[PDB]
Amino acid sequence: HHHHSSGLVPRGSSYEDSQQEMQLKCVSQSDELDTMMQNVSQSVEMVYSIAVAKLEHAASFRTSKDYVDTYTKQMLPILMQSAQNTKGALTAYIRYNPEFTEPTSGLFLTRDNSDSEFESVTPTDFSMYDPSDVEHVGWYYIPVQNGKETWMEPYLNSNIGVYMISYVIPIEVDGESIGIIGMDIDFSEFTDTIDSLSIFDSGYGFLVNESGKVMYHKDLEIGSNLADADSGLQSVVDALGNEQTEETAVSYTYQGKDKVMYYKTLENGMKFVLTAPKTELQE
Ligand SMILES: O=c1cc[nH]c(=O)[nH]1
Repeated sequence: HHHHSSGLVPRGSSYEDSQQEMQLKCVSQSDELDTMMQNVSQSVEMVYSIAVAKLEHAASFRTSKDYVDTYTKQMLPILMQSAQNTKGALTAYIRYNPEFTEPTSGLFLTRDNSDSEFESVTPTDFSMYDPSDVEHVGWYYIPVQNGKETWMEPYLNSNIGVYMISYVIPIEVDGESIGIIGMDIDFSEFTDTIDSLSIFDSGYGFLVNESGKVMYHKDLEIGSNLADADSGLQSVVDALGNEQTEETAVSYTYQGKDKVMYYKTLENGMKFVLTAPKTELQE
């Protein structure tokens, strides 16, 4: 009774038992994908709590460069320590509203990989880019326009050259926007995990938002909608928008095969979908 986990699966390895195995695999793979998302969200929340406790007189951000600069210098070791110990964080930042602060004020910490150290670098200059330019300044305008904590769907950050997701909390005082605090994750951390997943003979996973927009799929273009690949995928999109169908078997037809999927909502609001041909569940 010394059980060992499964190793390399030989090629060719009841229907109810297969449904149960697929349900558990959906849940465990979602737990794995959630790992770095939870690491980052917990760290951002912790620094946010310190940041707002220290921001004792927000009115001075509009009229005192000394206040902004002193506050920033106090926050630097806190943000740096947190980022350095956040597995999967690629950047960390505290930036301020460009209407009343200097456009490179605040903090921008970067590193290449989890084995390297974070460095404090000049923050991206708000005065150089249009507010609609997601690839340069989206990590400010999208969360602030949302008015709450925001997981950003994947985008190319052109300041660092990486396709990433981000968790950003706007810093507001009495309803007024003061700044943001956030960290980023290289999206390939998640797509690599997707690529390594299988079930049965040819089952695979993919990532989609609640409206059916593709975040990552080995065959479908990023940013396309599932319903535009095959009219049979409207049944999948319907399930994604109905919370009561989470973690239940959903049947559909795609590219000439009956398929079964299970989905689970991830920490960032994406849906992880695990799918297989119906014949692979059959006995
Ligand atoms: O200054 C910053 C902050 C977040 N993200 C960036 O690319 N730059």
